[PDB]
Amino acid sequence: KAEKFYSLACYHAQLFSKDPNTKVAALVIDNNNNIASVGYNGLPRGFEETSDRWEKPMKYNYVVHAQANAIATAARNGVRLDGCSIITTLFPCKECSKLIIQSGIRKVITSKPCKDSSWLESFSFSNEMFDECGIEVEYL
Amino acid sequence: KAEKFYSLACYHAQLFSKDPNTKVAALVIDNNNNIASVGYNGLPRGFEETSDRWEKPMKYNYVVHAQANAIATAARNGVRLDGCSIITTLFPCKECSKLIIQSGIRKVITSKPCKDSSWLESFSFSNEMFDECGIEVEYL
Amino acid sequence: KAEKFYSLACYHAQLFSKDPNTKVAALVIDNNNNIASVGYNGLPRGFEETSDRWEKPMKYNYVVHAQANAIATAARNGVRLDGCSIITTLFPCKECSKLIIQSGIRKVITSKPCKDSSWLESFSFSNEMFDECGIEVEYL
Amino acid sequence: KAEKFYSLACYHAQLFSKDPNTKVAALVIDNNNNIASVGYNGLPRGFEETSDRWEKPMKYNYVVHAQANAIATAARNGVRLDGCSIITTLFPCKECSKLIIQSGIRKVITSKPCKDSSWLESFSFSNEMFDECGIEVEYL
Amino acid sequence: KAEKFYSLACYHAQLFSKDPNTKVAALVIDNNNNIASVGYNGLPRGFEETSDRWEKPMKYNYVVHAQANAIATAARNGVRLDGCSIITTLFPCKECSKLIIQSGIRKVITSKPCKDSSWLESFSFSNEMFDECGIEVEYL
Amino acid sequence: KAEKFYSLACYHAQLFSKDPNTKVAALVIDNNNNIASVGYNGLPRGFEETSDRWEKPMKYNYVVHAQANAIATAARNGVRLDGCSIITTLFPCKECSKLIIQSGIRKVITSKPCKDSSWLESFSFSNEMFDECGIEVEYL
Ligand SMILES: Cc1cn([C@H]2C[C@H](O)[C@@H](COP(=O)(O)OP(=O)(O)OP(=O)(O)O)O2)c(=O)[nH]c1=O
Ligand SMILES: Cc1cn([C@H]2C[C@H](O)[C@@H](COP(=O)(O)OP(=O)(O)OP(=O)(O)O)O2)c(=O)[nH]c1=O
Ligand SMILES: Cc1cn([C@H]2C[C@H](O)[C@@H](COP(=O)(O)OP(=O)(O)OP(=O)(O)O)O2)c(=O)[nH]c1=O
Ligand SMILES: Cc1cn([C@H]2C[C@H](O)[C@@H](COP(=O)(O)OP(=O)(O)OP(=O)(O)O)O2)c(=O)[nH]c1=O
Ligand SMILES: Cc1cn([C@H]2C[C@H](O)[C@@H](COP(=O)(O)OP(=O)(O)OP(=O)(O)O)O2)c(=O)[nH]c1=O
Ligand SMILES: Cc1cn([C@H]2C[C@H](O)[C@@H](COP(=O)(O)OP(=O)(O)OP(=O)(O)O)O2)c(=O)[nH]c1=O
Ligand SMILES: Cc1cn([C@H]2C[C@H](O)[C@@H](COP(=O)(O)O)O2)c(=O)[nH]c1=O
Ligand SMILES: Cc1cn([C@H]2C[C@H](O)[C@@H](COP(=O)(O)O)O2)c(=O)[nH]c1=O
Ligand SMILES: Cc1cn([C@H]2C[C@H](O)[C@@H](COP(=O)(O)O)O2)c(=O)[nH]c1=O
Ligand SMILES: Cc1cn([C@H]2C[C@H](O)[C@@H](COP(=O)(O)O)O2)c(=O)[nH]c1=O
Ligand SMILES: Cc1cn([C@H]2C[C@H](O)[C@@H](COP(=O)(O)O)O2)c(=O)[nH]c1=O
Ligand SMILES: Cc1cn([C@H]2C[C@H](O)[C@@H](COP(=O)(O)O)O2)c(=O)[nH]c1=O
Ligand SMILES: [Mg+2]
Ligand SMILES: [Mg+2]
Ligand SMILES: [Mg+2]
Ligand SMILES: [Mg+2]
Ligand SMILES: [Mg+2]
Ligand SMILES: [Mg+2]
Ligand SMILES: [Zn+2]
Ligand SMILES: [Zn+2]
Ligand SMILES: [Zn+2]
Ligand SMILES: [Zn+2]
Ligand SMILES: [Zn+2]
Ligand SMILES: [Zn+2]
Repeated sequence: KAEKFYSLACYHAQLFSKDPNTKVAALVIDNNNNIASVGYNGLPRGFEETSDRWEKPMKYNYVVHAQANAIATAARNGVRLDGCSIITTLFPCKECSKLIIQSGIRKVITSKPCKDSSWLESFSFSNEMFDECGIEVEYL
Repeated sequence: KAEKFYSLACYHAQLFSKDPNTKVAALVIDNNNNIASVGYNGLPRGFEETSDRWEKPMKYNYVVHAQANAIATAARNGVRLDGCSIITTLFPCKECSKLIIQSGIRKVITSKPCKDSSWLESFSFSNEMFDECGIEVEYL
Repeated sequence: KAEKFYSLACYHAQLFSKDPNTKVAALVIDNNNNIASVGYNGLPRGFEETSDRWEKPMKYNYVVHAQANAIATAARNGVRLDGCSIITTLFPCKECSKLIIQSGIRKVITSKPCKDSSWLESFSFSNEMFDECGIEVEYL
Repeated sequence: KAEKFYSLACYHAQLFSKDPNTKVAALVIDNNNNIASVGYNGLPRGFEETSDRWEKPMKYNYVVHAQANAIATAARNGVRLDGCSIITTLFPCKECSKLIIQSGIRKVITSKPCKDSSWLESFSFSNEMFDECGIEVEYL
Repeated sequence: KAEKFYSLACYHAQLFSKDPNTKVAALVIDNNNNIASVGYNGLPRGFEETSDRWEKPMKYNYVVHAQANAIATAARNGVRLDGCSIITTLFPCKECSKLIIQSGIRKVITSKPCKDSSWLESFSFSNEMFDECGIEVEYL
Repeated sequence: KAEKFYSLACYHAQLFSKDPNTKVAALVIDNNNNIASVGYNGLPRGFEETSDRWEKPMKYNYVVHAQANAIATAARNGVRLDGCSIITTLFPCKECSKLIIQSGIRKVITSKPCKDSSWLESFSFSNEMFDECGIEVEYL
């Protein structure tokens, strides 16, 4: 079932993300296997999504990461994430890892990141916080 | 009443924030003047808060901004932030401004930032997004 | 966006439904485009899903329709469906149409059923109730 | 207390059900003895309740069973039924038994059905599913 | 329908209230005619209900009014009473009228009190607050 | 942390209570240290707060105690108080103690009342109910 939700997350990113280079999605799943929240990378709701705003490097001033978006969207909708799992198409960055912990998510399910030395430091900080704060990491 | 909640936010930061240099808090207030969520700057819940982890520059690897924390805490608790106002002791950074929009908060109430040219760019991006996405900014 | 959610519904049915002949799913979507509930056709939760129980005609004694399941699952989870839309891979039967009305769903989005005279009566009753009770039907 | 709620269910059916032959009601009660949801047999909300539509056999095209209605009404209102008990004036049919399981109700309290051979098969299927899926049946 | 709910309230009081002299109940009904909360007069939950504690005048040290109980029970269960109506077997006392206003209830439905000069002052204060604060009073 | 919330309660009363003699506030805090509800002593919402209505003895006809207000406000907002703690600037009166029990609050945190023989009876009844019903009292 974890793999089926991961497959759905991949499809979500392909269908909904407007990023022209890299589409990312995350599903927050509760203990009854209900989809509590969905995030995908994008610009803020209602912000005019011009071609110029989605080019690099300009898009980084406006874009929201998928996992951050899943959490912020749950706050908007008033959906409780404490105890849930997050199934994401990309292992979280350092800042999203903090928000994952703060939202009460207890488990991250994703694929193993490709070896990239520029991300080793960030990856190490995320896993240090996850290990200490009780967040399980499961790689498909 | 906005000023009374801002006063309470200042007291919240002084009482609860462990940052040795700068304490920050934010109250998310609904349309019935109920406190929907509180954030303050800090390390993730349960992360060992050693002296070394709170020193600069190391603390930036672990710290969560107050306004981000208010939103992530609402997602943990399942509290609906759509339509609420956020009363904060510090005008939000560019990334927290994105999360504020995504959480459905409609209004930011704070004090006017001091002139700081290193923050002009960030301040301009936050206000560009707020203006376009319908977030009112009110300075006390 | 309606077509993207319909595509996801089709994928949901293919991934999760255990019916060996016909897989059905339905997504209940709220006015902020959040997935409030998912249903797919299946046997009751925890009921032993033997090969014999999934054969015809025996499976009809135990199977739950996808749209009924979406509504019953929302009641289990305490998710409010009033005002939502249901995007389904199959136009609802007469009994599911009643439950759709009772759950407060205001709109059915699906594909146009193929001409089948054995279902004309049922289809006519569903649309009579939908028309009178204020449920919009939209065909992709 | 179970008998007092059953008495109230009987009164609910007599007061609210428009069926001219048989009035049915069900109360879904949580573990704090709060009434989470009420169902009674009837036509869909807002459907014109003409004399012709309530005659037999025409009414079966439009009527909703009380226990199904209790569950669909909870989905409309966003009331969590997981772990609740359902106190009903009539033992559930095969289809309502499926929905009871799917809604997370853990216990059915009613009176013992009168001997009726035409319902033996249905009664046997309901109890087979209840026994296997963990639903307790208590007869007053 | 208001009269049918009032009839149910009377039955609730007769079935559940342990007061040996006067049994009182109140139903808080939302705009979809769902029973949001029930109160009846009684001693606090789990307090040993001895014969001595239910005698007069001792019982007044421990008893909770039905309408107060309906509101406190909703707070325990987390049920939103804003905009609801309260259907009560007895017109509220001065203190319960305050709590009714504070809970967001917008309408009181009951029977007309019998002429009792010892209650004229209290009745006048309740209606002064109701009139000014926007609470409609409807007598059956 | 209990003392920090008590300090905030004192500030809440000073900022928001309009009583010219004695300002009272109470914070209901959940097990994640989120502020579930706030009460302070005052007149009903929207009632014209004239100088005459706030004088003694007239104000007692209209005023609501802080702890009662915290509970009634939670019912208005639909916030679950079961299992929470109430941190109050004043030990509850006999009637508020009943409502505290009925709302599911499990713990009262306040300062020790000053010796006042006119309140001994009331204080004794509150503590008798708290002891029997499982409410812990903690004095700072
Ligand atoms: C609906 C939805 C949006 N989001 C995020 C993605 C984007 O950053 C932002 C808005 O999504 P968009 O798909 O951009 O939607 P929009 O409301 O901006 O409308 P439009 O199609 O006209 O652009 O919110 C989620 O993370 N989860 C959701 O379920
Ligand atoms: C309780 C609470 C915490 N937070 C944030 C602040 C911190 O970053 C984090 C945890 O707060 P801390 O005060 O650090 O609490 P803790 O659970 O880590 O316990 P301890 O006192 O032993 O350290 O969550 C909020 O933003 N709002 C809240 O209401
Ligand atoms: C999780 C889930 C289940 N259902 C329905 C489908 C089935 O009829 C029933 C249970 O789904 P199943 O996929 O059968 O899951 P299960 O809990 O029975 O476990 P197992 O995999 O061991 O069989 O609930 C939904 O409609 N929506 C949902 O989101
Ligand atoms: C209010 C309510 C309705 N129902 C069901 C019964 C019916 O099938 C349907 C609507 O109930 P009805 O009593 O028919 O109410 P209505 O909204 O159709 O209005 P009218 O009196 O003009 O007919 O919903 C419940 O199961 N539980 C409830 O609490
Ligand atoms: C269940 C319930 C209780 N109450 C009130 C009535 C009483 O004052 C108090 C508890 O109700 P009681 O009927 O006394 O129940 P209890 O939990 O004390 O158990 P026992 O039967 O052993 O005495 O809560 C409501 O107002 N509404 C409700 O829905
Ligand atoms: C907002 C709020 C009010 N209350 C109580 C205090 C008062 O008795 C009542 C209303 O509070 P007031 O501060 O009087 O507010 P109001 O809505 O009457 O507006 P105004 O300032 O014009 O008078 O509700 C709480 O207990 N908690 C809360 O969080
Ligand atoms: C690194 C990272 C990027 N993203 C988003 C930001 C951008 O929209 C996109 C990456 O764009 P890029 O591949 O052109 O650099 O993916 C996430 O959602 N999460 C992450 O962890
Ligand atoms: C800039 C900024 C900092 N903070 C936090 C991060 C740090 O804990 C602290 C600033 O530390 P510093 O003053 O030593 O740089 O304030 C916020 O919460 N929000 C903000 O917008
Ligand atoms: C007709 C219908 C069937 N179904 C389910 C029941 C069965 O599991 C399956 C149909 O099986 P069949 O194609 O072998 O008859 O689809 C629905 O979920 N909704 C419907 O409206
Ligand atoms: C068999 C059954 C019927 N009903 C309803 C449907 C009809 O409105 C009524 C039975 O009508 P009848 O007695 O004329 O056949 O009771 C239920 O609510 N639940 C059941 O389990
Ligand atoms: C006056 C009043 C009494 N009651 C309760 C308190 C007692 O249990 C009972 C009255 O008892 P009595 O008739 O012996 O005086 O009714 C309410 O619930 N609401 C009210 O408004
Ligand atoms: C005794 C008591 C008073 N109060 C309020 C009622 C009045 O507004 C105020 C007391 O006014 P006083 O000090 O002039 O008598 O405090 C509470 O909120 N809780 C209590 O337990
Ligand atoms: Mg957009
Ligand atoms: Mg900490
Ligand atoms: Mg199964
Ligand atoms: Mg009707
Ligand atoms: Mg009792
Ligand atoms: Mg006022
Ligand atoms: Zn990230
Ligand atoms: Zn920030
Ligand atoms: Zn169907
Ligand atoms: Zn049935
Ligand atoms: Zn009263
Ligand atoms: Zn009091």
